[PDB]
Amino acid sequence: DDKAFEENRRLRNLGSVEYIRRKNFKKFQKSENTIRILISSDPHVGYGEKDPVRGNDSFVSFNEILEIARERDVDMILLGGDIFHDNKPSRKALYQALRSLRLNCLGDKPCELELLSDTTAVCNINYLDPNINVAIPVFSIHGNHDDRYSALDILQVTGLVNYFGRVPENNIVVSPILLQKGFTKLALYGISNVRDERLYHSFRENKVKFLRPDLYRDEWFNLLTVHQNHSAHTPTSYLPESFIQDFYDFVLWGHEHECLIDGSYNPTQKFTVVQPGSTIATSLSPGETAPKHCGILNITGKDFHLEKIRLRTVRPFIMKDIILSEVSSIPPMVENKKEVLTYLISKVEEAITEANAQWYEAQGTVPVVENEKPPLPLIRLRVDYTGGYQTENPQRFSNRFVGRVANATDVVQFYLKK
Amino acid sequence: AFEENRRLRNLGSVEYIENTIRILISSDPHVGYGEKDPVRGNDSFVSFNEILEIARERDVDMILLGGDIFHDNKPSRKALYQALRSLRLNCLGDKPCELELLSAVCNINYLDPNINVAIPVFSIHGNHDDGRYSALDILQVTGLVNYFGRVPENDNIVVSPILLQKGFTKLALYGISNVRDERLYHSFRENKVKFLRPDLYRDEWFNLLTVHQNHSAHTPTSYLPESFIQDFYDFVLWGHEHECLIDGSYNPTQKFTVVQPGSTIATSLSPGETAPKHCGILNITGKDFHLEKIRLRTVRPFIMKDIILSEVSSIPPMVENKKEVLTYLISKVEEAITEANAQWYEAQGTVPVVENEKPPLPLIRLRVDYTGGYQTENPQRFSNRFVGRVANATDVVQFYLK
Ligand SMILES: [Mn+2]
Ligand SMILES: [Mn+2]
Ligand SMILES: [Mn+2]
Ligand SMILES: [Mn+2]
Repeated sequence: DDKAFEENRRLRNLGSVEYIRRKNFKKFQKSENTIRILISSDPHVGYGEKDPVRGNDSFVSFNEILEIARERDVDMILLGGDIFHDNKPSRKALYQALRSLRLNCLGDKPCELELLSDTTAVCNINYLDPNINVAIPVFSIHGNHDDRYSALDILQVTGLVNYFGRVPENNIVVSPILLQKGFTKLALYGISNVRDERLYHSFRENKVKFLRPDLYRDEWFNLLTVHQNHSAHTPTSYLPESFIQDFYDFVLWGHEHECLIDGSYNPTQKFTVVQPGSTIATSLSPGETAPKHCGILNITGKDFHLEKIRLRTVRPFIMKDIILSEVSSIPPMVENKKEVLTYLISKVEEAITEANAQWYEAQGTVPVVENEKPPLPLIRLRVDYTGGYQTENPQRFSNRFVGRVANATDVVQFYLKK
Repeated sequence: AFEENRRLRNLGSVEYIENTIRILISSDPHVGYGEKDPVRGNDSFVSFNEILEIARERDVDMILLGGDIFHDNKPSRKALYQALRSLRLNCLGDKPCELELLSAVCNINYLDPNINVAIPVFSIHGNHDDGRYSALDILQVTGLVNYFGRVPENDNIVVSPILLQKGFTKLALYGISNVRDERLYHSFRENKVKFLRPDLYRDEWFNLLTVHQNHSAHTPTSYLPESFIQDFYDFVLWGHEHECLIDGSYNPTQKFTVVQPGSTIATSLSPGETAPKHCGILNITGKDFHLEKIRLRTVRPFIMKDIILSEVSSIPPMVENKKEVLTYLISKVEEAITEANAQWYEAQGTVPVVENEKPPLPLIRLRVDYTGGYQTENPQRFSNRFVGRVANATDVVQFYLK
């Protein structure tokens, strides 16, 4: 294992790259060279649907992303998959998504993107359908949660989403969607989610083929969208950044929920990797705590600039790691229950006023009577009680904050280090 | 107390508040039904597509449906996909809708400046469609179907029309989506239904009511008596009932035509399902109306035959005759098939030759009176005999005693 990860770091450019042969480009009847793309991932529409506090988060936040896209006048929308939480989404979940897509993505706004090529008699690229007035085309790969008929196909068949980066085998051919706006040229690629190991082994077997545009060969901005583990504990259960062909200029990394919207430059492959994160916390994990963002990717020539946008509808999430053997006045190895609880309770209150502060920061507002109050926050304390410390039933502890936290059932987790 | 129903009349309350409209009518497509069936798995998608295809081909103004659009409350992803696909390929386009409305995501679809609706669909929900999101809501939100005639409470129903005009003719379209029959019945008995009629041109309106209810029952509270329906109606589209009675009937006391077009697919091996399926085109021109019946071509034929063994002359009675009844019944199944196949070629308007499409496996059912001395097989054993030849694996035969 330890050395298998080094085999991975050294190996690069796997599989094969081969080559292949205001303005309105939409066909609806009833600057100029900078492609504007809103990037997001993992909305998990439907997630927490049945929860009396959290039930509408997924729908409101998915709607936000499309709202921002329309408010900020972008040319298109690119998503890293996992649109829906459930493989067969509830009627409500499907409805809300379709509602948000219909109200935010259709209108008279000219689509300025010329489809040079995408490489059934349903119109495939939606804004090219003369019967549908598409303002802002949505493109998305499928995630592991979107796994014959996915709900993605349903979004596609209604004409509101462009499901792309289809993967039926595991010989994988990755051909681009070609878009021109002024002199700027976007070559767009996607690999929808494949079992991480099946994908790792396909690269090792050089069974991933990339098709590149022969025309304007060096003029294309190359964007790859993926839905894969970016790290793992097994060395074959994720996708090594170095495997990805270095002709790519930009990589949108879905599947990972943590918001690392700033991007990392891969100095070897010389491309930037953006992991925008989910639009909702799907577990009380450390990775979900980082404030959720979407982005606007502006592409001009083969240069790009990234604007991060703090999501305003996400429930604040604050998680604290506490090692009780690093806290006095907690006298260990004695009946210290009242002392442990007091500390932990004070930490919850602390986290809470942190969450409210974080929320108001996202809104650009202040706690005053004429402004909207923050929603109940998610709060989790992870507590290592090694060294001689008394605990409390976690639900009993959680009930000390009813009406004060969104998760009034598991605010606290007690564990021992291993 | 049935007699009481025939006596009662005009229940609930009425409150006031080219030149021919062409409507394709149908009902109970049950998209999704028999999905998992290796023979019949595609029937419901193919036939539901037929309905819209015809509409498009025959260039109607609109489509009207009487519920049970989907067989399952939560349709499979396949079912919803095919409905949406058919709806989008068949109802969208450059043809203007010449229907002026006189009544955002819950508005009339062809009015939406972002979707070009060539042929608008209107539909109520049936009991197979009925939480508070229905699959009808999904079709509505995509802008592909106009869900109407919603029933928010069963104990106080306000029925309001959609108002449409083409040239000089005015259509008042009413729907009552499915309610448990007993609930609906009572609501009529307590005057808990309220019918809203337009103040202006109150009598220029061709009044059309769409329903999804039992048209007959075994108890007198589990169906919707024709009499209760306000006599200001000129036409009633009768959904829910699967049997094709496309020619309709005239209620002389209420003065309205009832049309029960039937389902577009057979969901039981009931006698009612055997009648050949049609859709229709209602040609409204001012006050009168011309209904054109249209034979469906994608529906699997279904032939049912009733047999009394004691009346079968080639079988000897009160004897070990098992060999002789099977031979007869097997010839009866063979005879039904040939009737099925001819029925299918009639629909296509073709003959059986090698250049032409040949018929699908038909549904075949024999109900067999074996009273007197006669010898049966296990029904299942009998139906296994016809794997290559009939579409139904089960219930090919039913023996009963008089
Ligand atoms: Mn995810
Ligand atoms: Mn995932
Ligand atoms: Mn039905
Ligand atoms: Mn029904």
